[PDB]
Amino acid sequence: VGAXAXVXWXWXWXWX
Amino acid sequence: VGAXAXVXWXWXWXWX
Repeated sequence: VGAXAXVXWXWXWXWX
Repeated sequence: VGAXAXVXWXWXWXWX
């Protein structure tokens, strides 16, 4: 959960 | 995987 890969920002889910 | 919570930086596993 956060900024990088996963849930949040960058990659995986959420935004970028 | 990254900066926030999870594997990498901040919280969960790795560094901070």
